[PDB]
Amino acid sequence: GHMFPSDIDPQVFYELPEAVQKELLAEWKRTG
Repeated sequence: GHMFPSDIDPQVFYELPEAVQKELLAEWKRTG
């Protein structure tokens, strides 16, 4: 992983559905 947690590499995060990406932005914004 890079520019993202530790596992998720940028490409793998963007291979997630756009609505999952959004929810993870809210998860990160509700944990930091």
